[PDB]
Amino acid sequence: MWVYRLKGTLEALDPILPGLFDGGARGLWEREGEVWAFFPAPVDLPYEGVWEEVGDEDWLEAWRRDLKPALAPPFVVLAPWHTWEGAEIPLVIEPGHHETTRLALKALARHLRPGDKVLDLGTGSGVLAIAAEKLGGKALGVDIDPMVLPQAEANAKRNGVRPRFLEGSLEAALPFGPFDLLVANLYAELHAALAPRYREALVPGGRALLTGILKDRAPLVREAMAGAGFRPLEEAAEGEWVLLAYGR
Repeated sequence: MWVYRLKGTLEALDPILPGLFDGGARGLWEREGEVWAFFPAPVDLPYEGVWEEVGDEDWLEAWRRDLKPALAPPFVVLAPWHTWEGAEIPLVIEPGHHETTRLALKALARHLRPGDKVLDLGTGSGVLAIAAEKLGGKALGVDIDPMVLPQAEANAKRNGVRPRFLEGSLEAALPFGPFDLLVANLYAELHAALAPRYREALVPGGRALLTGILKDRAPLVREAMAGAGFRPLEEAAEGEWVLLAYGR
């Protein structure tokens, strides 16, 4: 579809709106002092607006404009352009809406202590490693996908903290270990396979917070972790997603 952009408020352009509709406009939006009228294709209009085809990028920007702060106690996840007046700890992330990210942040605050060394396995946006530093931890975030690291570093800088970010997996992290706590938002089957190595990555008495786990697959993880010698410490879920916390 195409957009016909006109300068002015809906209130100001009220007189020509019927014209846009008769002209075939299917949508109208007031966007920062402009009125955007949406059509299947450009048509001849005397209002002196400007035509432009709508693309995926336009959709992205619109969606982004509609985003609002997302609570995830004790934190609040904010877009870089968001302002926040509350008491919760700000986590500014470039567009935290996932159930698993919420479960992990909440569990992190409980199991993490100031001065703990943290491994955030599959760091992605880097949100968990960042929150770890905000809580007073010293974190290393790793991901097998290099593409995400630049954005992770950018997010970190925006939050005024600096965790270490690195390409790779668990093996790539060991040199910087052992760690006091490992947080991993992956999936049931992967956690199960890594159970033995999670134990090796943590100091005695260390913690493992696992999420990205679907309820009907929870048993797989309880079984692999017990088998690896971990004791269960906490369970929480949101929707069909669960987080399992263990002690080593």
